[PDB]
Amino acid sequence: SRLVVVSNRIAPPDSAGGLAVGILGALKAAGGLWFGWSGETGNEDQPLKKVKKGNITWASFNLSEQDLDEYYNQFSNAVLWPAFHYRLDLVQFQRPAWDGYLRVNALLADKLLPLLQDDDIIWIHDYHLLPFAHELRKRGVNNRIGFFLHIPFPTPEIFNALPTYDTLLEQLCDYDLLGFQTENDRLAFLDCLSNLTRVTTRSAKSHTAWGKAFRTEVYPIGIEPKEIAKQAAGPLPPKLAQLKAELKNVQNIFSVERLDYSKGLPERFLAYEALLEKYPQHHGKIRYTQIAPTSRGDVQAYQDIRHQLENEAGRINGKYGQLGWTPLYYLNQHFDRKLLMKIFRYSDVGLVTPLRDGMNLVAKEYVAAQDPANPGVLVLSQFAGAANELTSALIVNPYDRDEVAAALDRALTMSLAERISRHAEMLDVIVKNDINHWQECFISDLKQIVPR
Amino acid sequence: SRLVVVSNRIAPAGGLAVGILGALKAAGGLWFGWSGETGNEDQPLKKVKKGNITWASFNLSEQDLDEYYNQFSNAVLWPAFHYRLDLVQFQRPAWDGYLRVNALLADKLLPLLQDDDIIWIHDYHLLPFAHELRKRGVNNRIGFFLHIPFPTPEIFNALPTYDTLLEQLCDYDLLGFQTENDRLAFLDCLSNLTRVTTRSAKSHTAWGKAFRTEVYPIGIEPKEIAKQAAGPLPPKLAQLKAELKNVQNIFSVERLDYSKGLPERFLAYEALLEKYPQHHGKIRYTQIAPTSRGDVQAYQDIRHQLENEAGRINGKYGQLGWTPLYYLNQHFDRKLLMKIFRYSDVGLVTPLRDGMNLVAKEYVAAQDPANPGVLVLSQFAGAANELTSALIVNPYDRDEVAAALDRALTMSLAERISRHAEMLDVIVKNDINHWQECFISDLKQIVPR
Amino acid sequence: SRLVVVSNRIAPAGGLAVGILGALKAAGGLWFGWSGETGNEDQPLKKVKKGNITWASFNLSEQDLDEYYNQFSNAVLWPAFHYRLDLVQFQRPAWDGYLRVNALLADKLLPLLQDDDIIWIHDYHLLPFAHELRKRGVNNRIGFFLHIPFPTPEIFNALPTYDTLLEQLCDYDLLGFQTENDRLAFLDCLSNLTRVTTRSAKSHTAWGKAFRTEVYPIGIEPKEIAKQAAGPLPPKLAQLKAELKNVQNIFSVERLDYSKGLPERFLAYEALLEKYPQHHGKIRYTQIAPTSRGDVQAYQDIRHQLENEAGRINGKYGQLGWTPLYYLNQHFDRKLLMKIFRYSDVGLVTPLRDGMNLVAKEYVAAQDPANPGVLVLSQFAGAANELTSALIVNPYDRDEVAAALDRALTMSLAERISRHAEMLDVIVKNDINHWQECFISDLKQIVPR
Amino acid sequence: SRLVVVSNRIAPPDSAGGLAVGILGALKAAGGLWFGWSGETGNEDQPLKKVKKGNITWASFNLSEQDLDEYYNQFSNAVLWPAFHYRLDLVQFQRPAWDGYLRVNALLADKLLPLLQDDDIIWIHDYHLLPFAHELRKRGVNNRIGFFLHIPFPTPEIFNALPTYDTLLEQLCDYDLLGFQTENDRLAFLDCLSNLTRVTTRSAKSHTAWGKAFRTEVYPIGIEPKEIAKQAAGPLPPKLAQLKAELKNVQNIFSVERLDYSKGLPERFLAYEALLEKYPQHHGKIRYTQIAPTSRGDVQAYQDIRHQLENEAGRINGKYGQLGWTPLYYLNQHFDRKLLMKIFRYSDVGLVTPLRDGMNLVAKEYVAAQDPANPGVLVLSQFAGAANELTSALIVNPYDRDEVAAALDRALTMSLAERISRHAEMLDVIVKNDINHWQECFISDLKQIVPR
Ligand SMILES: O=c1ccn([C@@H]2O[C@H](COP(=O)(O)OP(=O)(O)O[C@H]3O[C@H](CO)[C@@H](O)[C@H](O)[C@H]3O)[C@@H](O)[C@H]2O)c(=O)[nH]1
Ligand SMILES: O=c1ccn([C@@H]2O[C@H](COP(=O)(O)OP(=O)(O)O[C@H]3O[C@H](CO)[C@@H](O)[C@H](O)[C@H]3O)[C@@H](O)[C@H]2O)c(=O)[nH]1
Repeated sequence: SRLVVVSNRIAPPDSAGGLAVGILGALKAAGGLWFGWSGETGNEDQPLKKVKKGNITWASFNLSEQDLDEYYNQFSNAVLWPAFHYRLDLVQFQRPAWDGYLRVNALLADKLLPLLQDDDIIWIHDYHLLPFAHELRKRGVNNRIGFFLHIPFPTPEIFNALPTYDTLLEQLCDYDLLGFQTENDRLAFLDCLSNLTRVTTRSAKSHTAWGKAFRTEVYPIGIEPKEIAKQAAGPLPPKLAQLKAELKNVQNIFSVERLDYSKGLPERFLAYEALLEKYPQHHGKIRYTQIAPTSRGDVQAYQDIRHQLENEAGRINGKYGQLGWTPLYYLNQHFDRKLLMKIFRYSDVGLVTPLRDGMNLVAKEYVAAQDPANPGVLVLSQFAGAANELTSALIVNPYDRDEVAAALDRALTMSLAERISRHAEMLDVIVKNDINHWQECFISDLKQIVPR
Repeated sequence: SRLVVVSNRIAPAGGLAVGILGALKAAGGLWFGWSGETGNEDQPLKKVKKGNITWASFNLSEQDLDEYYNQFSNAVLWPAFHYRLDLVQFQRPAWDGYLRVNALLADKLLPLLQDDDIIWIHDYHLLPFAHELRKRGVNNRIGFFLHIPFPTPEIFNALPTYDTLLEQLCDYDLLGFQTENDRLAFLDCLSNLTRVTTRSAKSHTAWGKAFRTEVYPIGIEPKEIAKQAAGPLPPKLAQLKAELKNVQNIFSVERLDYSKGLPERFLAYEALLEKYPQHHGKIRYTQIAPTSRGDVQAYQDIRHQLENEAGRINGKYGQLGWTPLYYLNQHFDRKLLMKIFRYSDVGLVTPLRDGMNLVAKEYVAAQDPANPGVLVLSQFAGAANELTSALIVNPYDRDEVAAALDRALTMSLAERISRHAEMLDVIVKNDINHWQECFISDLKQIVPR
Repeated sequence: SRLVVVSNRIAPAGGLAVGILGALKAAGGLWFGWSGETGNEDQPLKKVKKGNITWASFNLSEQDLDEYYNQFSNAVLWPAFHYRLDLVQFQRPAWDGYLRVNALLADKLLPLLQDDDIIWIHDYHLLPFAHELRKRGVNNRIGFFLHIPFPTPEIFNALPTYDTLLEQLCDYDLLGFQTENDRLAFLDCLSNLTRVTTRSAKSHTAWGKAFRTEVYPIGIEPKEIAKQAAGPLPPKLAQLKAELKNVQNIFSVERLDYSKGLPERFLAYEALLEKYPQHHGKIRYTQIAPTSRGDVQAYQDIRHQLENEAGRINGKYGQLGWTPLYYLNQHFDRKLLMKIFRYSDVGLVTPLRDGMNLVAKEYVAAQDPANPGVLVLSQFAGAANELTSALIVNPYDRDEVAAALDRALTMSLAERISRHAEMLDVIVKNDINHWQECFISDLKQIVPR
Repeated sequence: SRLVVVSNRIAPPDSAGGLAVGILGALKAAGGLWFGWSGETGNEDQPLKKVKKGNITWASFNLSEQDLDEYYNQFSNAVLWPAFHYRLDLVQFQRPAWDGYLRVNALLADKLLPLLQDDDIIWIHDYHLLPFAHELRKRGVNNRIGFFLHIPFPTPEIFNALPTYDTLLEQLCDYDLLGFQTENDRLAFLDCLSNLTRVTTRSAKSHTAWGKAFRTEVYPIGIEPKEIAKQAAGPLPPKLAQLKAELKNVQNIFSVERLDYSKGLPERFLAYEALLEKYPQHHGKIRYTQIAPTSRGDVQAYQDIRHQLENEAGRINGKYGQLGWTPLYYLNQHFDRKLLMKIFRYSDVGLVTPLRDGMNLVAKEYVAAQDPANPGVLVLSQFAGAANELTSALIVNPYDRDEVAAALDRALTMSLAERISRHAEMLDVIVKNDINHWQECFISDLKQIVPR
């Protein structure tokens, strides 16, 4: 019956993101509890902050500065994030970080225990909480527990470099259900596990390792098509309505993401440079806007990527700019999601070219936001999880800047008929694998496990 | 009475060049000067004749270039004279090459010289030139003009070879500077080393060598600036004149070098954006700066920093439909730049140190006197001694620069008119023609040794 | 039954070269290979003959060099194959040039080929070489040996041209790798693209093309290493042998490249100094690393960082009479390096990724078996599959590396002996002679198409 | 009668530096009070911390983090220090910094007032307290107040770039007595004042500006020769005694200072490089040791110079180093002054080549520390204040690295007879202008002013 969801952050009643709509859909159906970090530092030793509306309860706690630094800044974001995105060169393994990561998981488990009921189903989200099922088991919780990894799971040759990889695998197997964005992530997890210990598998997705039974499954996260199309078709704020009108004979190429090195933003700028260099006929007639709010700015590698991006914006505009034409608009700013939907609708090209992305919701949002009668074009990296389902996109390899540039040109000149075709085929896939479908499949699978 | 001018680079228009040509057109004579590469190391000089002027040019070796021009002149003299001892990179092989090429240049000029010539030498690459001429017996009236600042003793005396440089400069009969403070700095430097006697106004003796000093602040040709500024824009440029009906333009153009204080400028615009949010969406700062002298130690670390700062500032303050800062690392025709000046509401000229800065004067000569923009000018620019009606600022105080910018953007037509008319009267009175004529007339008056 | 070897750079000694020479001395034949500059772009190949071996070399254009060797091979293939996709810099002009030069090289070799030849191609610059040979009708047995790692699909498939590279590699009759995991990675890459059939042990079909794969971990010549190591030091070098009676020496030598994890190494020594203060004044870490391939994008940003880190670490932990870290950016003779190995108490070989790493094997072959040092070896070095008795570490865990270092410095003679004797037996059994003979014998067994 | 001294830091009874011995000499003679910052951040609102031994009292206060940042880190060390050392390119003028600088001076004056007596003579030290006389006057203190500037005072063309230069001059004239290290500093101050306002001068050193009367004077700070020679002749700690013996056929070149950009440390390393390059006969037979403890490490320009120095040490040793010979020993470490005296005595060459230095006590310490019967050689920059009196040093221009290298070679090979001559002439100058002489002259001059 009751659903408990915990994740690193939680969204209480009063700007609803992609994951939030999914969690809330699940919680609204079952009723239950959403538990996680308040996003605040300091004053940890105040009671849990609780809200209750109808059937759902929201609960949060603060974290100390040390715990945040070792758990979130260091281990999560400077070890697991770079490794799981195939950047060994960036991980900063240190023992205190690893100890902090275990400490906060144990802390969270301790806070959570009194709030649990015997029949609860428990859903844990993301790489911050890899050890969490294990911490629950050692505290006597026998409940069904599922995990969803929102990011890629790396192959053995990368995963096995983590000094702590073996402990991570052992603890992952304390979940009854492990969910991944793509088939390759699930396979990679099983591949790392099989390299470490004997695994017994039945029908691809049911396993035993060290005598522990667990299932695996793929649930590619999605969007709410009806909500996005509503938001997207709504009027722009007055100042932005004015701008849309002023851009009548300007084609807009648009990108938005957190400012992360996984997103390949410099490589993208270089591709835009390549478009400007080799297709001069677009000069003065196109614009590329990149919205990239700072993310995890306490972490050196994130400051580094931001500085690199600032330089490239200045260099490209410095070289291809004219007195009355700025080629590249770079905004280190966060935009409301409801507004982004409107901006996607008026953008001729959506450019989503990450080097590695668990899924990438921006790509699904962009084509849901389109006017089906006059849709823009998605240019999508083959390394985004989304590329598995959005095969009608212009799929590209961001390591070949000339290919990305060619695809940008192709997108800018595509006929109405072909834009519609490609759009309708993508939209059909994302309407058939909804965010509702995504949470319903996960919860249905979780309810099926016979608890220990 | 022939005039022989020599200067670094030549021209078979510009600003200094109109002054040299004007001086040559009056007297008749010869312009003698260098031209980069090599094209041909061991070749006869280029003797090309118009009517009164005879034009002669010559090459160089890549070894001479590096020690002479790329090293001593531009890695010791230029940074030191602009108050940056931290940027001097003295090596004796380069001092030696500096003297070598001066002596070479002197060797090629000697044959082309006539007894009754008056001779006029330009700028810091040729501080030693009159000494090398004296060593060859030439007794002619020779004058020097220094285009950059002359530093105070506490800076100049750090130069390992300051005392030679000082002995050599006193072989000129006349030494011209852009400001009184440059003239005084030189005299103070010379006074710290040796006894100098001033028996009458601006007339000196040191080590028994007689010489004069004087101030000739280089000027502009106001008519031609106004003519060029007034002309029709290229089509694509008149597409953003009435597109920015409600957007005011702050404008700067210069060479990339450490003396111009470009990052400091970006910081000042940031401070304007930060503390005066009224202006968002309604102003723009455009900076043009073509790369220069990235050959030795490459000041090009400043290009990189400007790229970063444009990206940073735009990323913070920009909007989907508004880019606060336009940074262009591109070459623009002089003619077009004159038109941009005219259509820009604010001229931002804030070097950290500048001999004169002709851009400040061009900006106000290019203005429509009926509806002129405002000049914001650094007090460390030599032009600030005369352009007293400019908004004068200390670039080390970015908030003062921002407040000036705010003041310039809100200034009434009446005040914009009287400030501009005031500056303009000054530039018309001391034009490039007046400048050259004053220097020549003074040089002519000297009795040769 | 002739052997034709081709490899990048040649030699009219080393390690691979003794293997190629040994294989050529047995069969007789020809070594065919490149040599940098140009010296002469359009010149006949260099046909120099000993007795059984005939040696042929040729030049190249600076455009071919940059796209072929400086770009695709070393800016795409090398970083990708060492698990650094973030360092790949793919441009199609360089892919094209990569194919161009392979085809050129194939054109010059064709005439020098004989019907009954066996052919042996070395390393990643020539992945396409057997395809270009097939296009010219040569049906000979051709084998390939890859000296560097072959990456897993998740890395390899990122290469814009991975599928061509895969089709081309299957034109070799035999493909040799340094480890089982490289062999498996290749097969997994090929399996992701197309159906491959393995009807019998290590024998495959793909697109109807038959080929074999196998593991030949490159080895050393143990006798000559021991001989060179045992010889008398140059005087000045035997001045610090018994000056450091009470000071133990940790020693590493390699090329500067990102795969070697040099800054990570310095960090590990710091962690040793930080957490084991017993060792202060009593140990030293010496790193030799000559600069390499600073031509394109210049990994030389690592030189700079090592300079910084040596200065930082010594500045923190040094004393008036003790320098913890000796970093030398200098070339040392092979002979001398063998002697340094022998007199060093700890051999530190901790690359982030390495095909094999011959230094690990040299270090233990050079040891006095009566009083040998300890090898600390990265698990990411191909040599770690065989040198199981080494102290095996994860360089991503600097404290584990430090603890290994501490363990190596305190290790009893008895344990130092059995670990070394164990590693040494392995290197003697699989020596450079065994390696070449195994590859040749397998290549000979194939029935030509 | 009673002397009050205030300075940014104070030295209570229980390692006595150069300035401290001078202050304490003065205080011991008059009796009185030494007042200043404790060096501690936080908990400002605890009572003044007071000690009393015989006739002297020591008093200190803590400063808040904000006050420290704006007063000490920002205005003092990132504006006044770079400007007064001719580095306009490094000053970081911002209004809040300037306001903080005034605030802390006012704060110090407020703390100090109740502790004053009508007949006190008051001695203020250094650029942190330029406004301090002024703050005292506005609080009704008529006492004789003297100031000593320990660093250079820059010419008008540099001074006048400080946005706040005019206020600084006005406030300086509230002192009855202003003391400088050299005649050029005093002249430079008067030059800046004369450029701003009409100054009336009698007999060079007695002035009026804005109707305010004040005197100027030069007091070049010095050393305690008898104490230094005692310390220097004492036995080395056992481990260092061992090292001295092991270096019998090695010539030592030695330098020590705070790691400051005023000291020209990179330029010095470059000169050592030049010695190694052009005089190879010293290879394996000399060593250069540079001790350079971090100073003001919170300030970006100080982190920058430290990083530059680390790189150059690694590069030089990387290039000229041998398996059993390290050319350059760099220690980012602070050494006790009593020990340094011993190290100076066993060093063949003292290398003191700052780009700009008010005086530089290390240079005077080095020759006081020498065995007069076998003295080492001082190589001294012409830009140290000390060069005015130590004319028998090998005087050099650090902007000419080949000249410094030549002087190093000359020093390394100098005959006993010439070493003795040069040493004895320097020692005579520093024994005749003692630290005792320095404080006695200052106090004698201060007692002479007729208080307002
Ligand atoms: O200014 C901004 C920037 C982004 N977004 C929204 O933020 C979300 C970004 O999600 P996504 O594009 O998926 O990227 P990620 O931030 O990286 O989040 C991680 O989690 C998502 C959920 O599983 C996966 O799709 C990703 O691959 C995973 O890296 C989208 O809904 C955006 O519309 C905003 O609302 N405002
Ligand atoms: O590890 C160290 C480093 C230095 N010192 C001592 O610190 C003092 C340094 O004083 P100085 O050589 O004069 O340099 P500064 O630190 O710069 O101090 C400033 O104040 C001194 C007193 O007026 C003037 O000589 C300087 O020119 C001025 O810049 C000397 O007594 C050194 O022996 C130590 O005891 N241990």
